Amino acid sequence: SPGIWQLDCTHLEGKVILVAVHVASGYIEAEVIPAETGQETAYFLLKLAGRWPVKTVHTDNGSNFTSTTVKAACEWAGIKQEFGVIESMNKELKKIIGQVRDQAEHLKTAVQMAVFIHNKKRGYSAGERIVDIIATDIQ
Amino acid sequence: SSPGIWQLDCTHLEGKVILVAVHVASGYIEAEVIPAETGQETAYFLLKLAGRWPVKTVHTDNGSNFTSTTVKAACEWAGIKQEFGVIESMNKELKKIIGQVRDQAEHLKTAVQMAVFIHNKKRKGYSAGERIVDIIATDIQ
Ligand SMILES: Cc1nc2cc(-c3ccccc3)nn2c(-c2cc(F)c3c(c2C)CCCO3)c1[C@H](OC(C)(C)C)C(=O)O
Ligand SMILES: Cc1nc2cc(-c3ccccc3)nn2c(-c2cc(F)c3c(c2C)CCCO3)c1[C@H](OC(C)(C)C)C(=O)O
Repeated sequence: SPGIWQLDCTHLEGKVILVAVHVASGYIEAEVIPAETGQETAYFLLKLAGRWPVKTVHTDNGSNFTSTTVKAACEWAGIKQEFGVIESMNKELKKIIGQVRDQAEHLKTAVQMAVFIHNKKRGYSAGERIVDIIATDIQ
Repeated sequence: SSPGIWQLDCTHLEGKVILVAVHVASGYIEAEVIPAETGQETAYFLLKLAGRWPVKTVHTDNGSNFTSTTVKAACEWAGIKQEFGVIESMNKELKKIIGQVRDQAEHLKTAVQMAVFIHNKKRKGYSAGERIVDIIATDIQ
């Protein structure tokens, strides 16, 4: 479905990366966060929901995802949460980060470079698929 | 007019800087509260924007944070064309929504993200969020 996203956290260089994947397209949004907290997760979801049509979010049962702050943000945004593709995206994003890591001072820059590379990679790219999927659902 | 052209600007609110990006053809907005009006903050914002949407051209004023070599270098890496000098009212509308929802959040960054959500979902046939994907899908063909 065009409104389904998978979310998870991944670790790199003793830092936390919050990753969102649009399941149907492979399009990703990622951010380096100071810690895996409900406040960081809620803020990320609120940004994501204002940018794309977010209908359902699939996560695991980690405390940052089951947090009442997150539940309340989803209730405000009209998002359905479901607990218990993102497994491989973690590896691919980590591969691209490793490839460009020495081109940036900060890990957050390397992460945003990796998101750009991933989403533009073409014969459609993930960035083209997501808008094609969503535009057809609007008819 | 084109699906890859964005207008960027800085606004101030409560002693903080808000960087606002408007997709000119749709009225779609992306905004973030930044700790300081610097080339580094502006470059980082553009890098995130360019990885999320097709960004071909960025129109800004001649502010030092936009004329910065860090921003010029980030645009060069991303293949973005920079151009300097109704979207003047976008800062006013965003500030209007921010003011309406301000007491519903502790942090200004939250109120800004609530305002972006409200603005992009607003129908009064199509919303800005629908128009951006429709304009970009049309040009993909
Ligand atoms: C700290 C820092 N200083 C500087 C300085 C100059 C720079 C480069 C050429 C001429 C003049 C200045 N660029 N530049 C960058 C910079 C900015 C980008 F947008 C970017 C890239 C990088 C390396 C790589 C390609 C993708 O885009 C940074 C990065 O940090 C932030 C993103 C700012 C938080 C960093 O992590 O190194
Ligand atoms: C600090 C803070 N604490 C809390 C606590 C609870 C909360 C709400 C209901 C039950 C249990 C806890 N929510 N909540 C929020 C919160 C989170 C949202 F995603 C959000 C909204 C807000 C108010 C409003 C509607 C839009 O979505 C925040 C906000 O801060 C961050 C975004 C986290 C950085 C804030 O600035 O107030």
